Amino acid sequence: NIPYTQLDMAVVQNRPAGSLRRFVVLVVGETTRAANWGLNGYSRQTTPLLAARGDEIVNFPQVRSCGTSTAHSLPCMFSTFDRTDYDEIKAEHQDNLLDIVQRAGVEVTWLENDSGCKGVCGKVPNTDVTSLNLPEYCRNGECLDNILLTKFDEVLNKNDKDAVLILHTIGSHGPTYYERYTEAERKFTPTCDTNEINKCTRATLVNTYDNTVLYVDQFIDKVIRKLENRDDLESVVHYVSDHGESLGENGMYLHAAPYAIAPSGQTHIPMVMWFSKAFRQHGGIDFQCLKQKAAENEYSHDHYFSTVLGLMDISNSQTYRKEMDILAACRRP
Ligand SMILES: [Zn+2]
Ligand SMILES: [Zn+2]
Ligand SMILES: [Zn+2]
Repeated sequence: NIPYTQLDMAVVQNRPAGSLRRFVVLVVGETTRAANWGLNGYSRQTTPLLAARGDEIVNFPQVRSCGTSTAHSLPCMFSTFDRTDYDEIKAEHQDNLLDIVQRAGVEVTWLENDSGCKGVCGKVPNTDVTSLNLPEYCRNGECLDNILLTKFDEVLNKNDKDAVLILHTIGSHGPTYYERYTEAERKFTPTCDTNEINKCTRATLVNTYDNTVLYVDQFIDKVIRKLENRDDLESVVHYVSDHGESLGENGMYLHAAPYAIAPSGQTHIPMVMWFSKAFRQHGGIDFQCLKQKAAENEYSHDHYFSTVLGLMDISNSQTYRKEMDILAACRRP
């Protein structure tokens, strides 16, 4: 019974003349938390493939989520609203980040493997891959995230337009944490190989969760592998989780704790970025500047909206905020 507000009706892309195609992948993580992320100095190396890439990967050790649950964080991070002003009803009744990006002429595709896109993806091309139920990847109606990679090349090769591809993963979601990885990532043992996580010790729970992080690491790595040798493409891979998780600290499990009293495990989330050779050469970013800002500054889901607009060279936007675009402070005139 309330009015919908279309936003940013003037947007266009303003790519430099003669530009290469720009292809951006937004990996939307799930449940993975900052405190168990190798690149953040966690005592275990849960991110070996990203770590081995050294400064090719920009890591952000101080990032906070908008919510402690998926249905809160996803619409909030894709909305113009910052956490402190976010309102579910207001956000549902206006254009979101992807509606605006698509209007600007960018090819947006959403690939879903996490039980639903929470109303964010309906107006752009979207496919839920979980129903494929491939025996290689899937059991009990959930699938290992690598299933998303089976549909990646089709999006990459669809046409020559600049693109934003969202890969919405199941990541570290519990209580079936054991389903989130394979034998190749089962490095921390013993494990809790049941949904009844109360029947496991919290040490074995942490082990199992850390193995899920190894799978996140290899997933991001495989996405980078699809793009890093495409010298004719300016590609960016951005990863951020939706929220963290509690692993029995003070008797707290799972997530969705009320934001104000939520433990740091649920609000402090990992975020990384990777940039292709052509992007680094032509994209205008000062990478030493960026490395320093990533290390020193606190960021949040609030930065997501304008960072993504900035990655597509979207001009004539009223919703864009240069101060909330992570890269703008390091972007050359
Ligand atoms: Zn309504
Ligand atoms: Zn959940
Ligand atoms: Zn979630």
